[PDB]
Amino acid sequence: SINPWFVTGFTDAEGSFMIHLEKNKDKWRVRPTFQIKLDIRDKSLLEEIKNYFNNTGSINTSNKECVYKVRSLKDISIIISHFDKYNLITQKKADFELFKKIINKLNSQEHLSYEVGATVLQEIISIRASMNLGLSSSVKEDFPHIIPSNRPLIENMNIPHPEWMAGFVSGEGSFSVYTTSDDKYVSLSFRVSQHNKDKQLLKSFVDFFGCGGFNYHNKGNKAVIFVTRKFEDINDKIIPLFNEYKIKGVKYKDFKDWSKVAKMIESKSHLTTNGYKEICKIKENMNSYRK
DNA sequence: GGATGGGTACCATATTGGTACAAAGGG
DNA sequence: CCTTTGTACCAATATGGTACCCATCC
Ligand SMILES: [Ca+2]
Ligand SMILES: [Ca+2]
Repeated sequence: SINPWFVTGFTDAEGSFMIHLEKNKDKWRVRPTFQIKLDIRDKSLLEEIKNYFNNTGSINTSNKECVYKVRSLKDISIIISHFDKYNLITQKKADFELFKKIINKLNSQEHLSYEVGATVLQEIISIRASMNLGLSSSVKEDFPHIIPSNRPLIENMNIPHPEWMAGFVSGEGSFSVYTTSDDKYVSLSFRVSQHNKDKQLLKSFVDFFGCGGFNYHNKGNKAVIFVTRKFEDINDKIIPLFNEYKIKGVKYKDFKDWSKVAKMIESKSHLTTNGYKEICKIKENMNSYRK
């Protein structure tokens, strides 16, 4: 069964803690939701997660994407137990803390709809304001004088367990095989990207794997990547590491194919014509080219 | 009446992930 | 000379997010 730190690592990568407000004829409803949305080829892994959470919530599917949503207050309590015991470490931790606060207010009040004059409602709107994309312009018109709450700082966070990294990479990792345009040479890369708001966390990856380096992703500097390329490191640190703490979902297959190329390179087979042919074949069917 | 659940449409960008080469750097 | 590595480039979409509407429950 799926390890709990894997579930957390995967949520730091792809999950969401949201509170939304809707008007319902002179009353506002507070709608909490926890959400994971993936491309449809990973429905299977969503099923394993939903399962981990006592089959709370529901999956929905639309030809290209699939979505796990947990929206009822009963169901949400068990989600919150998990993340209290196995804490997030990305900036997503802060949206989770704010989320948790609102949930507690709703439980204290035993209900989800409020008349504009409610004090609890204003406290909630104040907190909602510092979450995710903040207030809508519609709500902003109806509550002009609300001061957003303090967004908690998330600093100096350590990777709590290797299984977190397996979850996280199952979410944001990428395994590549580079061929030269001249078609002579082959190399590998393992990359993880993130928004610049988590540059600190990503720089500590160099320490975790004990190799690789850290770059900006584009001229904007609004995103950064962790990268390993050096083949000694890939073959001695990165691959053994993930043979033990296994990645999951379709990305597992890309990791298997990547591993296969890596063995051919170990044995020098990448400098043979057939070896290069086999590697090109493997490459043409991995990642976004996968059947 | 009113409240909640849940399916599904819709929005925006942080990833998703492909390419490329010059400068190491070895024997 | 020859092959690996660090770094760069960047288009677009798989993600992270939000809204609306109604059937059914109290
Ligand atoms: Ca993410
Ligand atoms: Ca992903």
